[PDB]
Amino acid sequence: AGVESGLSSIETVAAEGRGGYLLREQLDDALAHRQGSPAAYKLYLSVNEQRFARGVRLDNVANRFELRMSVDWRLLDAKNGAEVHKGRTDVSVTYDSADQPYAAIAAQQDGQERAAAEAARKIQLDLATWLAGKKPA
Ligand SMILES: [Cl-]
Repeated sequence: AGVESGLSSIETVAAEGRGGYLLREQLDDALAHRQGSPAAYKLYLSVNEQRFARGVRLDNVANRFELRMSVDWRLLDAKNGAEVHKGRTDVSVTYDSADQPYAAIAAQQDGQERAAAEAARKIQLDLATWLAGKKPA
């Protein structure tokens, strides 16, 4: 209850990029932070955007790609900018592309969404564990 109230007090900040945009969108959903709401924490996301835009072709299977989302992140106190928690999250997904360009792009974008969703889930669990420490006994 207070942990869920604490999670939605976290405002996710990302610099220009598809990865940070997708991860921020996923975290705003997972954290339940409503835009315009008061923020107790600022979560800064540093996605390796070049690595995230690159789907790497795999051997053995035709049009199979591996996509990697690497994120360094800092949790700050929204009032004084002190770093109160940090982390590193590395997520990998595969997508099975197609000879057709529309389908090939759809597969890649779905892979990117799935990477961002799993990265969001890993960070949300890490932050919920941190905010759970905050709950009295
Ligand atoms: Cl993590």
